[PDB]
Amino acid sequence: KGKMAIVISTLNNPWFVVLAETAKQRAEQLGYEATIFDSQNDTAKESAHFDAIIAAGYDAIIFNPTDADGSIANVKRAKEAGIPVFCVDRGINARGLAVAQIYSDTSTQFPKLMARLAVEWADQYLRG
Amino acid sequence: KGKMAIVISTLNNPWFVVLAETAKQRAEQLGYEATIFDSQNDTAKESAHFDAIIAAGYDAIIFNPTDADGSIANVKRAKEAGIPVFCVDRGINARGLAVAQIYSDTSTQFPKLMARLAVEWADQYLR
Repeated sequence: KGKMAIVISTLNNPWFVVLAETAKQRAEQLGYEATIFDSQNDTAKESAHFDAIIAAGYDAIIFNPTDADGSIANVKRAKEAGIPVFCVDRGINARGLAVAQIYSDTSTQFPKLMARLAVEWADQYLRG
Repeated sequence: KGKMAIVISTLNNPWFVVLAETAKQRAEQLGYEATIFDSQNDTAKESAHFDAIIAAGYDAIIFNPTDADGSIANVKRAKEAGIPVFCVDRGINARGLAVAQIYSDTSTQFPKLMARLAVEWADQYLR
């Protein structure tokens, strides 16, 4: 129980709509309240969103960043407020391979959690 | 059911031993057969592991890479063979902070599964 903030870089691109909407739905299925914050590819809007999320005292943040400067600053602010952040994105490697990524500074000491998540992801993929 | 390959960069460090053991246990709990391949910090052995995994027809790969550049080529070969890869690792970011990473060649077009996993990570962290 608690509330999770879903911060998405945009909602005019389908990949991000699916990401934001599915994350909200899964949080609600697990017993959380969840709200989507749309940064609209704007640094100031993303920063304003973190202002409200920190003020509201959300329990966790699912964060799709708009860049690699103001966004890491916003993550730092959430950490100082004691709010864990789990970042989600997709990118293209130097050789062209596209990869979808989840990362977080919270769980580096928890190999059991990371192993279970990776296997559960593979399981959901294979069974569908 | 199915069969997953667990490719670990080394079995000479506790974090990686626990990672590999837990991945094998979780795969079995979820109804899969699982096999561990120890790369022993050797890109040649990692590549040879992917050689045998592709030939054996594994259904999924849980991948802890030895290197950043050379190991991405193994993710390509698996994708070329139609085997989905789910990578788990830890790195040091540009600000010098340790970061835990889970990533895949899947969910780059329809990220429903990755979205759910990110929320489950947060939930398990909170509980």
